[PDB]
Amino acid sequence: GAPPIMGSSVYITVELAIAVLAILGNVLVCWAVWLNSNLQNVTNYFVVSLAAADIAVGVLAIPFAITISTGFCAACHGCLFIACFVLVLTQSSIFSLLAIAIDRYIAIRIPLRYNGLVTGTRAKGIIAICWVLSFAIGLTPMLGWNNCGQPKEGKNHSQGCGEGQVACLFEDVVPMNYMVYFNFFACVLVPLLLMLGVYLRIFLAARRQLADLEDNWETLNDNLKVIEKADNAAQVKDALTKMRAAALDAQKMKDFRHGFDILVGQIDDALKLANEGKVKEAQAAAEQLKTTRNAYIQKYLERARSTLQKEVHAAKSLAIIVGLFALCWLPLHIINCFTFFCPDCSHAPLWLMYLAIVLSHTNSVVNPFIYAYRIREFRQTFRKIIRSHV
Ligand SMILES: CC(C)CCC[C@@H](C)[C@H]1CC[C@H]2[C@@H]3CC=C4C[C@@H](O)CC[C@]4(C)[C@H]3CC[C@]12C
Ligand SMILES: CC(C)CCC[C@@H](C)[C@H]1CC[C@H]2[C@@H]3CC=C4C[C@@H](O)CC[C@]4(C)[C@H]3CC[C@]12C
Ligand SMILES: CC(C)CCC[C@@H](C)[C@H]1CC[C@H]2[C@@H]3CC=C4C[C@@H](O)CC[C@]4(C)[C@H]3CC[C@]12C
Ligand SMILES: CC(C)CCC[C@@H](C)[C@H]1CC[C@H]2[C@@H]3CC=C4C[C@@H](O)CC[C@]4(C)[C@H]3CC[C@]12C
Ligand SMILES: Nc1nc(NCCc2ccc(O)cc2)nc2nc(-c3ccco3)nn12
Ligand code: NA
Repeated sequence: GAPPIMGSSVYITVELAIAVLAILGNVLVCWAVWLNSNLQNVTNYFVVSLAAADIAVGVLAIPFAITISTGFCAACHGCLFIACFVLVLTQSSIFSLLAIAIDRYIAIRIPLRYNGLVTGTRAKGIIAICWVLSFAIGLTPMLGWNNCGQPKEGKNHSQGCGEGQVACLFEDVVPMNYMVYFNFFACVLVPLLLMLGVYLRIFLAARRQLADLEDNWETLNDNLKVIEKADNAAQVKDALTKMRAAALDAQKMKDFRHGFDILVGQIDDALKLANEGKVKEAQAAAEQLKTTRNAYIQKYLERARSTLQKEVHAAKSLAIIVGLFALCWLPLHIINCFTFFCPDCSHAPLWLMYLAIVLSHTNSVVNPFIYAYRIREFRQTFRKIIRSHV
C-alpha cells in the first residue's frame, strides 16, 4: 500500500545514526589504548581488533546494507560482497571475543607463566591469522555456495537488469542452508558456547582459589589455638607439621618472601622444642607466630583476595560483551531458522526483518560503553581525552 520510500526513509536514517555512533565510540577506544600505557596489555590488543571491526561497520557494513536493501541491478558475484562483508566482520568479533576469554583463563589458572606464554608479538600474529580466516568464512558464498546459478528471472526481468545480473537482495543470492548450518551453527553458536564454557572455568578457578587462601588462614589460626591448649609435646608437634605445610602451600618479593620466611623459621624452631621434650618452651615459641601473623601474613592474604576479586570483576565485564553480542545477533539468526526449518510457516514481516538488521548493527556501539562503565582505566582515559581535546 504505502510507497516503499516512506518505509525505507526510516531505515536509512536509523542506519546512518548507528554508523555515526559506531565510528565515534570505537575511535575513542583505539585512541585511549595508544594514549595510555596502562591499557597496552595483550588483552586490549584483542579489544582494538574488536573495535576495528566495529569501526568497519560504520564505514562499510552499514553503507553496504543500505544498497542491498534497494535491490539494485548488479552482477551476482558483486552482490555477494555487499551481502557477505558483514559475515567477515561478525567472524572477526567472534574470534576476538574467543581470544579474550582464553587470555583471562591463562592468567587465572597460570598467573606465574602468563608473561611467558602470552606475549604481545604472539598476539599480533594471532590477530593476523584470525582476519584471514574471517574472510574465508564470511566470503565463502563467493566460492560457489550461491543461488546465482538458480536465478529468480521473474524479479530480474521486472527490475530490468542486464545479462548476468540479478536483483540484488540478500535472501536471493546466498542460500539459507549456509546461513543456518555454516554461518549460525558451526561458526557462531559453537564459539558462543565455548566462551560460556571458558568463562565458567574462570569463575570456578577463582572460586576454588579464593576458598583455598581462606581455608589456609583458617588452618593457621585454629591449629595455633591447639598449641596453647595442649597437654603433650606430640600434640604441639602435630599442630606444627600442619601449620608448616599450610604456610608453605600458602607461599606456593616485597616483604612477601621475607615475612613468610619468618613464619617457617619460627615454626621449625618450635618443632625442635616439641620433638625434644620442652612443651612450655615450644608453646611460647608458637606465640611469636602471632605477631608475624598480624603483620605480614594478614597483609599478604589481604592483597591476594583483592587481586583475585578484581579478576572476578574484570571477567564479569568482558562476559557482558559476550552476552550483548548474542542478544543482538541471535534474534536475526532465529528468524533465519524459522525461514529454513519451517517452510509451512509464513516469512517474518519486513518491519521485523529490518528490526533484526538494525539491532545487530547496534552491537557496534555497546562495547565502548561497557568499557567506560565497568573499567576505571578506560573511564578515566576517555574523560582525559574529552576534556583536553576540546
Ligand atoms: C574503503 C574501500 C576498501 C571501500 C571500497 C570497496 C567498495 C566500495 C567496492 C569494492 C567492490 C565493489 C562492488 C563489487 C561489484 C559490484 C557489482 C556492480 O554491478 C555494482 C557495484 C558493485 C556492488 C561494487 C560496488 C563498489 C564495491 C563494493
Ligand atoms: C533474546 C532474543 C534471542 C529473543 C529473540 C526473539 C525473536 C527472535 C523471536 C521471538 C518470537 C519469534 C517469532 C514467533 C513467530 C513467528 C511467526 C512465523 O510465521 C515467522 C517467525 C516468527 C516471527 C518468529 C521469529 C523469531 C521471533 C520473533
Ligand atoms: C541460546 C541459544 C543456544 C539459542 C538457540 C536457539 C535455537 C538453536 C533454537 C531455539 C528455538 C528453535 C526454533 C523453535 C521452533 C521452530 C519451529 C519449527 O517448525 C522449526 C524449528 C524451529 C525454527 C526451531 C529452530 C531452532 C531454534 C531456533
Ligand atoms: C547439540 C545439538 C545436537 C542440538 C542442537 C541442534 C539443533 C538446534 C538443530 C540441529 C538440526 C536441526 C533440525 C534439523 C531439521 C529439522 C526438520 C524440520 O522439519 C523442523 C526443524 C528441525 C527439527 C531442525 C530443528 C533444529 C535442529 C534440531
Ligand atoms: N535473512 C536476512 N535478510 C537480510 N535482509 C533481507 C531482508 C528481506 C527479507 C525478505 C524479503 O522478502 C525482503 C527483504 N539481511 C540479513 N542479514 C542476516 C544475517 C547477518 C548475520 C547473520 O544473519 N540474515 N539476513
Ligand atoms: Na562486530
